Amino acid sequence: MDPKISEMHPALRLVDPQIQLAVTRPKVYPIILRLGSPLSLNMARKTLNSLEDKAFQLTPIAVQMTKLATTEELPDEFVVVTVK
Amino acid sequence: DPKISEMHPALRLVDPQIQLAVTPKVYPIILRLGSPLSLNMARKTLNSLEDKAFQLTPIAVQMTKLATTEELPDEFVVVTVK
Repeated sequence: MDPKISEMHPALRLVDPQIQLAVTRPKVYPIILRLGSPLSLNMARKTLNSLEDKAFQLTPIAVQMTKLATTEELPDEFVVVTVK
Repeated sequence: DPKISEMHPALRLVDPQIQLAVTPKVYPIILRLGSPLSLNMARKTLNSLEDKAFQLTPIAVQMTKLATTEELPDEFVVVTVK
């Protein structure tokens, strides 16, 4: 039990709404992280569709995150991903 | 370098019922878990003047360790946990 949402342990962060979780049920949810550890995101694509010479390219994506000031900033529905 | 089947953390494909929406392109997720991750759906079930309550419901999502690169989709995101 933490004194406020901007100061939780581990930190609570909203992920930039440019990245959300899609669930087929497809509905899109904001992601709240509980950051028990860092994580990273890479976009990947198979560039050659070829059994004998298969190639993938990856690009790291910087994930902007927001600290919340009050529980008014928590949406009505969202997912929580708890790391570590 | 090792085959898909030799890497730690293992590459896990997440149930494609759960994908990452990026801006609305949606992407299958590959997880590499140095540490455990959990996923909960949250719903505010109460908002009075006094207090808020959120119901959290675990999603135990199906994952598969990949053994061949052929199991990899044409496009996907990789989420690596430290």
